Order: sequence, then C-alpha cells, then structure tokens
Amino acid sequence: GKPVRGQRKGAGSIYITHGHKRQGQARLRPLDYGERKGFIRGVVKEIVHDSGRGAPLAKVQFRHPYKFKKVTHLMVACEGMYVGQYIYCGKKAQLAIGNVLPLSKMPEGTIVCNLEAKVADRSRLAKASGAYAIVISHNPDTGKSRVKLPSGQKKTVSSQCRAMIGLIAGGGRIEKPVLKAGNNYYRFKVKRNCWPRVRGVAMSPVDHPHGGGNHQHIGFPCTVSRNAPPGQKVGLIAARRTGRLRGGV
RNA sequence: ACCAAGGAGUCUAAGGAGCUUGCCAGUCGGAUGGCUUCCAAAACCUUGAGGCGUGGUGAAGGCAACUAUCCUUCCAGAUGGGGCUAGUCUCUGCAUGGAACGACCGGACCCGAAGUCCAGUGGACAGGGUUUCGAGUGCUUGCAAGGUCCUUGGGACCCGAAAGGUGGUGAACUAUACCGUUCUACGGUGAAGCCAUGGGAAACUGUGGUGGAAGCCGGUCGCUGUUCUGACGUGCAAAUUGUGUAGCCUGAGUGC
RNA sequence: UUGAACAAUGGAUCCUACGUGGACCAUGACUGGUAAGCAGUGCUGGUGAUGCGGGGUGCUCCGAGAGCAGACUUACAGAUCCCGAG
RNA sequence: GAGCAGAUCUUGGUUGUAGUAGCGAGUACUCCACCUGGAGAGGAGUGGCACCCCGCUGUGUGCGGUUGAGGACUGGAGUGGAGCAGGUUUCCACACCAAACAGCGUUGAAUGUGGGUCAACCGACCGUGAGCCAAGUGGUAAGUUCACCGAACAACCAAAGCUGCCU
RNA sequence: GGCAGGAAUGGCAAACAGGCAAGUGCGAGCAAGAUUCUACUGUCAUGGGCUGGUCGGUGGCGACACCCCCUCCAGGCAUCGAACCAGUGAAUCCCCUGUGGAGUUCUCGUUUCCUCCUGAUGCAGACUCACGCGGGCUAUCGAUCGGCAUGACAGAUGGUGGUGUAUGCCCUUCGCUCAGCAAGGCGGUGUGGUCUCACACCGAUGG
RNA sequence: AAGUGGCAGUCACUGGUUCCAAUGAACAGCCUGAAGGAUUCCCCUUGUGUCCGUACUGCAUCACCGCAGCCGGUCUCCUCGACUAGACGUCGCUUGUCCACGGACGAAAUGCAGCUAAGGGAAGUCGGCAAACUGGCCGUGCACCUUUGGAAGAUACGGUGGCUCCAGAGGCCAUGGCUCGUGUGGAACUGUUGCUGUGCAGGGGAAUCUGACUGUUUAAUUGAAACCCAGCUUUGUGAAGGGACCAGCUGGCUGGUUCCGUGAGGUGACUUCUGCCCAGUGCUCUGAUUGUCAAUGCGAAGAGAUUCAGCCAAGCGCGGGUAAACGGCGGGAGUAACUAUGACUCUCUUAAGGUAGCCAAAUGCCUCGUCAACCAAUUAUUGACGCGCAUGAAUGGAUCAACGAGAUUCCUGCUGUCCCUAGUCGCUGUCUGGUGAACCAACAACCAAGGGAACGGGCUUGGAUGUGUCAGCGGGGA
RNA sequence: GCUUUCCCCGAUUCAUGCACCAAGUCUGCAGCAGCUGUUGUGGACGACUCACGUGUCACAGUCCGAUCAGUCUCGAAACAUCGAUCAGUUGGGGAGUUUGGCUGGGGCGGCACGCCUUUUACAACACAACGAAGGCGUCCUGAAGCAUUGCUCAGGCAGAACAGAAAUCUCCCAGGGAGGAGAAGGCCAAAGGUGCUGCUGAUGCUGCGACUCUCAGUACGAGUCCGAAACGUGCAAUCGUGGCCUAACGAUCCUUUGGUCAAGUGUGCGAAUUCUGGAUAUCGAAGCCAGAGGUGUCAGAAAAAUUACCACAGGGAUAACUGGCUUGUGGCUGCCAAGCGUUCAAAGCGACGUCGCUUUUUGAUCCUUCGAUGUCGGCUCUUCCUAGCUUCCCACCCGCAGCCGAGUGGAAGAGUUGGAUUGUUCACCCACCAACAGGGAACGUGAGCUGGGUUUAGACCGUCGUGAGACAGGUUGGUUUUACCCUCCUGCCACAGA
RNA sequence: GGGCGUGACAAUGGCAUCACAUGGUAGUACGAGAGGAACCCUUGUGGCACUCCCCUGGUUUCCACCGUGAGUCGAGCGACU
Repeated sequence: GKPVRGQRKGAGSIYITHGHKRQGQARLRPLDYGERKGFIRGVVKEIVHDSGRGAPLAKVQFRHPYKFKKVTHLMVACEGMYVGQYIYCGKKAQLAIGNVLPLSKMPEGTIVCNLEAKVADRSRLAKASGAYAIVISHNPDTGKSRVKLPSGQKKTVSSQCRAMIGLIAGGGRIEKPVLKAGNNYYRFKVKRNCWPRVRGVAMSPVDHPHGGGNHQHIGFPCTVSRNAPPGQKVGLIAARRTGRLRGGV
C-alpha cells in the first residue's frame, strides 16, 4: 500500500544531511600552473573537527595563483600532519608525508590518501578515517596507474591524478564498540535522519514487503533482483551469495 | 410522546393495445412562407419538401402478385330476395374462424432449358415437377389529432449505502528533520586520575584519604499513566478525577 | 323411440393492464428420521384472503358462509349456577 | 406541484417526566456600623382611640455592597509582581441591575455614557540562520501551491551602474 | 567622457540569537500611561556652517607607557556545548551595638517588631605584589644541593627557565573613597492657617 | 585616608576540571596591524533622531482554547522566615483573598472519602486485589550468586528526647582582647520506655517463564514478553556507481559524502555454540559457443497487397555457486544364559534425514502425563524423566549477573480480605429558601393458569384490588 | 679547446615570516635653464614567437612572396550519456476486477447443476427430499451397422485313447436359466442371437415435411412416420439412411473446411452472389448454404485468496445464548423371571426380554428473537420440586440375636457445612457432621457485584499457508454505562371525600 | 345520629424450635464370646429466631483529661494552625 522507508528517504525532505555546522568540501587545492610545473608551498594553519565526519580536517593556506592574497583551502588531514607544517603541492614536490604530488612521481610502493579519481578533480578517493591507498604500478605507455583502494579493489587511474602522502588521521575508531544507544544517537544526529532503524518484519504489510504475518518472518527469499522496482527492492539487493563468509571472499 | 404545516407513480422521446374525432388511396404537414396599440408567441391561410400508407420477397445480383362478361374454392355463418307453408324449398353469403388452391409474386431445390422471341457481344423469358420458405397477394383497412392503461431510457413513486472519481485545503492538535533558544532541587553511591603509607629481592601489592564518573540509585519540579479494574460515567471533563497508588527524572531528557 | 340420464344465459373469435411466483394446515396415500409444532411429497378442502355460532381461550377443528332491518325456524353444539335453554 | 396517521418522515411549537435529578474538589466564616423604596423585617396585626397616644401581639438563623473588630486560607515551583501567544477596550470613572447575563444582584469583565495607551535610550524596523521569493534559465498541452536559491555547494549566465583623479 | 581599480543578480525571514545609547525620585502631579510624561542627573549615533622644510613626537632593558584620509592584504572582536569544583561580588537573609517609632507588661523580658537607604553616570581617586578577588607577560637570577622544588579542593608547573626579587607591565570582575547625594528616600515629632497646602526639627551615612 | 559583621541558596564574573565515534551558527558592524599612496593652513526647527507597538488580561477557578464565567490545557522571569538534606513536606511576615448556591436538623438507609477494631491471621478471592506492616539518620554488620562492576539500604541488630556538662575546629587585632563548629563524640541527671513523638518517611526474603540493560509505544479499553538498542552477521557500491524522488527537466536527494564510507536485510548485551541439505523456489555468475526468442535491417518469389528463409540482443532454457537466501531436516522388522531392555543386525528410502542442546517450557493432543518436593488436602508451582500431536540452533539454540508498574509460585511479617461485623467522622442524600434539566414516553401500568408468533399489562377462566403520598429499591416493564 | 646530432632539464624544501599595483636599461614628447640639466607625462625590453618588409602595439592599406588563422583546460569521442520513438523481457512497486451455485446456517464434504434405468410412486398421466441401488461424456467399418441365408443358446445326463472336474468329439434333454458392447429395465428362438458371405441405407440430392418425448406446447437433442433420386441384399415380398429399445451431449459472434461462385466439360450455345464512378485479375475480402473448433456451472460470463483492522444493505427466509416441539443419547422408574443368594426365583439383587416417565445431559429441529432479550462460572438473596440424604412415625420387612446395617411406606417442616488445586459447572482429595440428597426458577440472579473465562483491536510460541493470514492448540495484556418513570417489594403518611 | 378520646374484640394474612451430645439407664438387654443398645430422666451444646447493655470487649468529635512535635501569638500562662 504505502511507500517504503528507503523510498521516502530519496525524496529528501527530512532526510537531508545535518550539515549546517560543517566545514565545507574537503578537497585538494585545484590544479594551476604551479602545481603542474613545479611545486607550491602551503602552511597547515589549523586542524579542526568536522561534524558528521570521523577524520579531522586541515585548513591549509597557500598563496593566490595570480592575486596578492592567501587562499585557505580545506583538506582531510594526513595522520602526523601538524599546524605550521609546510606541505608541498605539485609535480616537483618531494615524497614526504602530507605532500600532494601527481600519481607518477610516486614509486610503486607509496601509501597515499585523498586520492583523485580524475585529473584536475580534487580528492575523491580514500578519504575516511584511517583510509589509505597503495600505488601498485605505473604504465607510461598510457600514462596511467594501478592503485589498491581501501576496499581491497584495484582501480586504474591516470598518472596525473594527485594524491596526498600518508594515512588519513583519526584512525582506529571502529575498534571501539559503541556501548550505548545514545552514542549512536549522537553519532547520527550530526550526519542524517537514519537512526534508529525499524526492521521490516516488525512492520505491517502496508509499510514493507516484509511486514505482517502471525509470526515475524519473511515468507519469500530475501535476495531480491537488481531489476526490482523501487519499492520491492528491499532485502539483499542482487546478492551474489549469502550466509557466513568462510575461506575466500 | 403530542399537535400543526410540508410530504411520495411526475414530465419527456419512442412505442404498444383499446376508445373518440376528422379525412380517405390518401392523410398530416404550426421547418418555413402570406397577413394584423396590447390582446396576438394567438387565430386564419395550402409555399410546402417530406413522414407514414399504397408490395412484397431475396444475403445479393435483383425481381415483383394469374384471371378479357362478372366471380378464387370449401365448411360454418349476418342480412336480404323469390316460392311456399304454422311440414316448409331455392337464391344471396358480409364479418369471423378453419381448410384449400388446379392460383399467382419473391426466395430455395429437382428434371430440364425443350419453345417463342429480339433495342442481337447470344441474350430475355419460357416447361414440368417439390413433404419448400415469406413479417406475401387474392377487390389495398390508411393517415392525423386527442384520451386511457402501460413499456423502455431518463433522478423516474419518495427517502436510504459502505463506495468510485475530479479539484482543492490542513503540520495551531499530533509525528519527525533543521535554525535559534530555555529548563533540570536535595541526597545516596563512589569510576578513572592523584597523596600519604605498610609489604616485597624484584614483578607487583595491602591500608587511609582525595577525586567526583555513570544513557547509576532514592527523590522535588516536571513529564508519563501501572493499579485500585477507586471516583465520575445526564460528569468538572466528547478522557477529566483521588489529601490515593505508581514509571522516569544528566539523559536516546525537556519545552518553546 | 328426435333412439341414455341430469344439468346448462350459453358457444365461438380475440385483444389487453396488473398482482402472484416465501406458502401453511388437516386426513392409513405416504418417504427420510427414534421422533419433532421436523424435512419432503399425493388427492381434496381449508388458512392466507374469512367475519359469524360452538370448542373457556386459539389464523386451520365442528356448523355455516357474511348489504341494512323485522318475524319465524334451525345447524354445530348445548340446559346446576356463572349462561339462553329440563 | 391536487386529499396523510404512520416513512428512527421534514420544519415549528409543545406536553408528561418535574418543582423532580440536581446546583456536594479548591478548609470559613462571624459581629457591629453605614449604604436601601423596604432589609433589627407586619398591610390598613389587635384593644382602647377618635389620626395622635397608650396597651397587647407576630417577625423567616434573614438580600447585596463596603469600612472596622475577630477567625482563617494563599505560604515565594503563590491565590504575589511582570511580560509571550491568544484576547481586543475586558483598563478607568460615573450612572445603573427591575430589560436580560453573572447555575444572589445598593456588586461585576453586565448595560449606558465619557475617558485613557506620549520613546533618539523599551522593542518591531537593520541584516543574517534554518527556509522562501523574484531574476536568470528550463519543464509543461497549459496556469501553477511547476524546477533550481547554488559566496561550502548551480547554470545553458554580457547581472561588476560603484569608487579615485581629471572635467 | 578618459584613465585606474571592481568574478560571482535583488530581496525576504527571528518582538528569544546578532544588533549605539537612561537612571533615581517608581514622583510635579494620574481615576486609569510611563525605562514613554515630569524634576533632576546622564548617555548615544550622525549632518552642515565658522574659525632650499612635512613617514606625528617622546619615554621604558623589557612587558609597555605617554603627549600632539585613501588602496590592498593579514588577523582579531562580534562568537557561541554541557556538567562539576573553588573563589570573589551583588541583592536577599541573619547577627551585635546604638537611635527613632510601635506591640506586650497579671509576672518576666536592657525584651518583641519596623526603620537606619543610595541608582545610572564621572577623561574622579587609592591598591592591582589582586599585601580583598587572578590570569597573562617582563627584567634579574639559573634550580635536582645529591632528600627536586612551587602552588592548588582538585588540577597544574618548571633549563622550551622553577623558586626568589622588582619602577615590575597589562586586562578584567568586582569591592572601597569621592561627585551624583541628601536637598531625595525611610521612621517619626510639630507649626501655620486650614481647604478645594507649604514650612520647622530629629533620627547608624555603625561593625 | 579609600576590600573585609556573618554565612546559606540564587545570579554574575574569574580560575580551572571533566564529557563527546556529539566539538556545540551566520551576518551586519567594529578594531588593530603590514605594505603602499596622498598631504592648500563655537553656532545651527533647544541641528537630526522620522515611522509603528505601548490600556488591561495573560498556568487565567471570569478576560485565551475547550459551545460556557468548563476541577482540563496553555510561554518565560523574580522568589522571604522557622523545622529539615531540602525549591520535599508542615506552619508563619510581605502580597493577595474568604470566592466557589446557601440554611436548619446531630444529620435515616445507601453512598463517596478518613479512621479504628477484640481472638484468629488469606480460612476471603481467579488471584493477599485493597489496606496494613516497614520507613529518616547514626553505629555494628551483612549471605547466595556474579559479567568482579554488583547483589546491597541484602537480610539483621542497637540507639535517637530534655537538661547540665566534658572534649573537639578555625579567624582577626595585637599568647591576651574579640569573634568563634545550629558540624561531631562522650558522660551525669531526668521521664509512667520514649523521643525520625507532627507532616513526611523502603515491608522483606526464595524461585520458574520472559525481555539483556537504559529508551520507545497504540492521545481516548491493551505499557507488554511488543518496538528500539548496543553487539553479531549477510548484502549492493570505487561515482558514467549503489539507493532513490519527479508529470517533466543538462532537475532536486543520500552527497558539506568516498569503504574506519555507506545504501538494503536479518538477529538482538556479555558468555557458550550456531550442526546437515543448493534437490524446490529465489538471487547471482559464465561462453551464457547447443535449443527457443521481438522490432528494424539485409535476400528470394509475386502484378502487387503480401508470403517465405537465414543472421544479429537481453531474456528463458542449459551449466555452476549460494541457506546468518526462503526454507527443509524419515519409516518397517528382528536381536543379549531369568524376565526385561536393545549396544547389534536386516530392509525400504531422502536434497538432507533434527546435530549439539532444551522441554508437558508462553511450544505436549493425550494430560490433571509419571516420580519426587511443597501441603492436612496442590488441575497450581519447583526438580527431574522424555517415542517431543507440533522443541531445536542468527526463522537463532542453551546457560545467564544486573534491571522490570511484565506472567507465575512459595515463605515471613502484617493486616476487616475473611469468621463477622460494629463504631466513628467529613461531604452527600435526607428537610429546606433561590434556581432547575434531561433520559424515556403507542396506551397503560396488581397476579395465577390457559391459549397464543411456543415467556401477556390488555385476551379467556379465576383471585385480588379505596383513592393519593414520602424515602428507598433494583424482581419486572423480554 | 669550438663546431654539430637530438634527448633531459628550466631560479621557490631546517623555520606558522615577507611577497601585488616594477625596479633597472633604453627612449619620445612638452615646459623652463641653456646636444645637456631640470620639471611633467608617455613608450619598448624587462615579461620570446605565434609569408615578408612599410603601416601605430591592432586591423586595414600598396607592393613584394605565393597552395591564412581562430578550440578555456584535460580526458573520452563518433563510441558512449541524459532523454525521444518502437520492440523483447521483467515487473503486487502499483491499479482495476473477479474470486459460481445447491446446501436441514455457512465452511469442509459431496453433486442431489446436463442426462439414463430400477425403486420411492400410491394400477390413466403425474408425484418431491444431500431418499435407495447404479450407470453416462464412451465403444464398434472385410463391424459390435445393413441384408440374404443356415443354425440354436446357458446348463445338464450318457459315451469316446492319452484326457482327469475342466481340451475335442457324439447323442438326448433344455422358454431362453444364453447372447444382443456397457448400468438397469423391457424385448427377441427356423430370432432385433449367431456362423458364412455380400455390402455401406453410418446425413433418403434441397435454405426439404408432419410430428412425439422435453415443453412455455420454445430451441437443442433424441426418436417415429412419410414422398421420391441413387444403392446394398434377396427368387421375391420386403428390409436397410447406423447400433433391438430406453442415456451417450451443445446457442449468438468468431474461425475453419466443403459447396455456391469462378473454372472445367460442354463435340453447340446459355442459365451467372458482392466489393457502388465503368471494367479486368484461380489477387484478396465479403456473402449465402452444410459440417466442424465449446461453452460439463452442460438455454452457453473470461476469473484466485484473506480480513481478529474492517464496512454497508438487509435478514429471525439463517447459525451462536434463553425459551418451544421431540427425547435418539443421558437420567429415573416399571413388568417377567434364567440365575446369584449354603437349601430357597424376589431378605437383597435380576440375565435374556420388554412397558414407561422426565427435561435433567447431549443431540435433532429452526418456531419467537439479528432497527440487539447483555452471552459462563462464582458471590449475594429468596422461593419452589421430590426422583427422601439427616431428623420423625423408635413405622413395616430381612440371609434383623445385639451392634452396624439392607429394602420399602408416609412425610418436603427444619437442615444439608469448613477447605487445597482448577476461571471453571463438574472432578478430586483433606476434615467436620445427624447428613454433608438431587434439582428448578430466561442453564433464577451483571442498571446486584466480579470479570477469572470465553469473545475484538496489541504480542509471543507451535503447527498450517508462497503469502496476507488460520487454528475447540497453548500464552500474556486488555473501557462492563443509565433508574429520578410505572409496578412489585420495604417501611411512611394522609384523605376516605367518588 | 354525629365529633373528639380511651379500652378492647378479631375477618383475613403471616407464623418459628429444629437437631445433637456428656452423664445415668449400663458394660445392663442381647450375645458362646467378641462385642453391645434403646425408651426414659437430667444437664449442656449447635443452627435459627427474638430481645437487650449490668458485666467484658470494640468504637471516640465528650477534641473530656493528659503527654508530646513543627510553626505562630515576645517568654510564662493560655492558646491557635
């Protein structure tokens, strides 16, 4: 009868992010002449806590490309980065923690974060707490590069994508068990309206394909198709397998 | 409960079967046209196409009701005529009902297509037979108006659904998100950290304090609403109430 | 002897507007059932639609059928009194 | 649009019930005095008395308001003092309660009349927040409570109309 | 009009957030408004008119202190959660001594009750070693000297400079003294006519 | 010269300290600095301050909403004295008020409230429902079990007044003056043994089922074992992506995001485990090389409409994986040197044949199952046993500390729940002055029997019956 | 020690500092002092370039030489993306609708829904019930049809080598006891049987008749009777258009086939449906006629569940509660007398049989009630019955010595209890007692109470279902309102006037 | 003959004394024994009924007297909430 929770969320009325008191986008300084040809220096002016995020951010101040000015960019912090650090951004930057340099000046063992997925893009990969990617290999024939992502996947991105050298700060936070419901309450109160989460077997058949019945159960296989309409796409979406994972994944 | 007033088979298109009236192989013709202070948008007039009827039958191609003195036949039968007689004979034969047709019109069969003929591309009919059909004909039973009882579509005798649809309104209660902001006595208890100190070879450890954590406890405001299955239950109240009893009360708390 | 009796204001030909289409009761004619104020049937009559006299009372029994009155007489059935009639 | 006894019929007016059930949370009143047409109470109370006067007799535990004297309640998380939303003259005074209302009525938020609300300093106004509108552009058969609000963050975008000197 | 600058449309939206500046007599006098009127005493923002010689100057070792417009950039204030502990100040409240008035007094009670007050504002003052309330910084000295010390309820510090010392320097909450200001207020005691009301006098500016 | 009488709560500021997988706005406005540039030399609508709100009410017992002048609801601020831990509770100054329809009569019965009650003590009842017991503080002290935190205020024992003393802590001025523990311990005396003397103020213990907890919940019959939680585990996703809104959009959302992130499910703390089945359905992967398979396209024949063939997609078949996907997880007959039982064997058969565990459990029909405990008596309850109609493993199975207005059982104490009721009291009612409805109403209003739409007030046959009150009453008026 | 060859490179990395609006070089113009100094203001390089030189950095411009250029940046790229139009797939995410009927309530069950036979069924015809027993949706072509024709069947006595009970053969007997496909009934003997043989009459040319059963005197279906073409069989009469007879089946619309048409023959003639402005075309389509493809719910819609979240219109035409009829069942008594009883049928029983009564269990029914009669138990309170438990007649009788008792009669006055488990009625124990009898009163009694149970909405388990959901399976939690009217009853009072 | 009052009478209706037990009878009758009554007479008891308050209880707004707590009236006294 009635639509589903994950179908009313995408409508985005009271499921908008609680971002009012956040810091903005955390991205690498954009690509300009300095960052392409040589290197540019920036002072890590502050490390700050961003709401709804696990990693600390860093206000890093560079000079303006063509104006008498100081552009204060904001990027996810590298673990070990301190205030007043002098990070370096560009092609001729050195292989030091916090530096931002193209994915081609990096040897084939480098541990990187804030990784770009496209050229002139600004840091769309490996951005959560304790996240890091590992530069696997380079290909000069294409100017591209295989990198190992935190997910364990291996993505090929151009060797003009810029990363940041090191880990993302604030690591180890899933290694603490949330002990109370109130901890997760405060956790999600600054992210978005998604907690607590009623389970579909506890609803009525008007509200969810799982609701109703005299015993709380799903009467049909949970593994739903990928071509399933929005509204019966609840359960395990296009699951290749189910059950306990043992041996290889 | 009582009385008063209102209150339910109506109008319309088409039609059926009676009845009335007028005309008649016709009838009607108020679409429209001619006229003449209000009456008069009336009345009157036949310019009237046309409607219905005069022919039916076949899917159609199409075809289309014999009869030269008069008259289809038979049974019953209304009148009437001429003889005759209280015995009682002939002729007439309406209407109606039944039967028939050697009749005929159209359709369908069978054997044939012989025969006659010509507005002559070989065409038109024609003959004899049938367990044949027609909402057929056999001296056209029509038209129009009114009226009665009805039928069907319409609100359809009157009242009566739960429903379905189209467009709007509401977040003052209430649910939730965000922005700003408010509120949270008094105690109990005693986490980390810290101080002194006893023991020990050391690793470690005993004791007395300090400290003031916790979705900790009692408990006030407050919020909620267990129990009496209390009150009330024509209430204070369309959900409240007790000189009760309870739950929580630093939090996932609370309100604006 | 016009060839059985009795009866008979009747036979033929039509048209047409409605209501009804829950039935029930009674009887060796019965069927199912232990049976039922049960269920289902048959003939006929009743009730429904029907009042009146009697059965105290009773939709169905017995008598009889219903315009308004007068007189007489009766049906069923009645006469200790209630209550007409020993 | 033509006849009512009914349709839990419609509208109106009524009746019994019945002077009945009731008008029982928030502890509470009392005395004197004044205000009255009357309120320590009478219809010509009664005998003389021929209205005065002198006798006798009756009076409901007794309307309202306000001083004063007592008795009590609120008991600062108030029955106090201020303001929000809402109210919108209810504020104040006088007249007035024999029109009605206040489940009494010399009183009131009643009725009638007439008054009263003064800001450079208290606030709206100034912006900004969540959010919204126009604009720009787009979508629709078409208006729209059609889409975007994007100086963290948009576009398909010629939005700097302002400043210094000279003039 | 020329030159030189100048990405990024205009608004709305909070009577709780941001946001210039007022207090007392709560009265002269109101029946009813009052940080609005009134008497005093102030505060704020902003406009106009007038009157061969130019980087304001100086003091301090320092922390710092004093007197005499324009453009652009870098910062900061505005500016931000909650709870708990300690301190200081305010008003409230209470106590002691004394005064002025009142209540009780059958007996006792030098008793009982009220009052004895002080606002904004000031380019006023003394401290600020807060010698009342505490942080920061300065200079000198150079520690744990062999038992490290200082300061806190608890923290907390210290060769990245402790303790000690000093013209020490700064900011801030206050508090105190003065002006406001006693003339006002509060508790009273009287005079004068009376009136459609002014004068007189007294009573802690206590600890 | 120029803090300071006291100390309690509130407020302000100051110095800090803790909490966060939570870090707790923006703008206008204002200021400072850095670097440049440039540099003629008192008076005025008591200047301007314009515009709008400004009464009163406002947790209201009458100003708002609730039909109203409704015991309901409704935002914030200030907040005294005494007892006390106190913003509890009780009383009082300041402020405000005596207004709620009243009066008589000791005031029936019944009722709603407050209390008591001998002897017994749950025998009452579905059930200790309701009430009672206990209650503050100080000292001594405290068991099982445990997740080592708790349980715990366990359970329990003693004391508590009044007065007179004895000790006992600090500060200022200068070891004396003054202030100086309402904050503690001891003792003597004292009293009809009684003192948290009033208001206030836990009864306790022992188990089973269940949910871990805390939180949430059907406003107005269900507060729960339901939902949520943490934890666990699957799942899709590396962005031209996952999910997903919209009529549409070069549209908005998650996303100010980027795997320690996340969109979609399930289970439900810790602990100990989570067994077998991929045959069915589902999902997913392949080459989907063999089968089926659309539209368009290409070819042929036809005069043409049209007809016919072959090839090219996904899908479906085919093949593989997957159960913390949905789910599922067996019969028959013999057999041991007393009997009995059946370790053992035979056979059919499944995708697998229910594994470890647990049970007459909130799941067991039979069933009040059998044995034991409890009791005088036990359809209750507990411990066991187990062919379990129909238990069972994240449809989670089994233990389980702590917690619970959860469901059940036992013990103690306490009791009017009961034997078996009685008394007393306020407000009712009762009488009354003022005011004054509604429900309901065919008409009526005494029965028995009969018959009858089978249970009459009316009918028939009988029996009663004078009319009219007042307070009650629950048999009837189906 | 140069040259060239092109590849690589192009000033910033101890430090929370600063950094822009040009300095230098060269040079123009204007003013003043005289190519110079000064003042003022420009320009180029600094800071490479995007056919030539001249032209002002710009373009033009005239000549010269000769075959224009223009992308913000990176990637991808004629693929892909967002949509567009079709097509395949998927699609309870969503919508619309349906989810038969009968029925001793409905559901489950079944078919009494279209048919045939026997019976009910009651001697014309007719005759219902979820009455009784069955059958039907088929089967059969040198047949299981038609015809001629010959023969006689079931069974039995007797007989014949193997051979017997039962092989085959022979004789006699045999009314049908066989066969005719099947259910039952009827029918039939030189045969509506059967062998052999011959055949196809298994649609009597049509748009072809009258009828009968059914019945409305409709259809379909089935069947009877005819007319005449052409045939089979037979000497012939005849018989034969299916099955010996009674069952064996199907509308409109649509499709399909055959016919019509068209063609062909026609040894000369014809002999004809339409596609509409006139014609053609074995193009296509339409038409008429006869079949066939099926509606079994069989006079013929195209069709799944659930609701305890529920609703509406009704219904006492119809269930659940009371009551009514009946009492199978239950309960209570009778009669007889086989036996038991030491002998003895009755002191006490009473088998096999059999007559009754009650409502008091459960049935059966469906009569009243569905515009509602509050649905169990308990408590309270009253009354009634007797089918008599105690007490009384110290009754009578005994297998009665006493005691304890058994049975029977009169008698319904009084009594008939306290508890544990269970919601319980009941049951079962513990006791007390003279005894702890059985019942009724709308299964008395909810405006008397309670609310434990049944019986809403919440929730859990088990089994069932794919599911929502179901469950006489279990569990927990869950608002019981109103009297003041009339009467009865309780007390109270007056008037008695009518 | 009426009015008021008293004293009675009594139509009709209701109706209320049921049961048990100690002791004696009696260790008797009866009975081989074992065992083992009864009438009746006392005295009690139970259920029910009716009445009542001397005694003993229960109740206490006799707020009668007294103790005692918080607050308040200045304390006493006496009070009050």
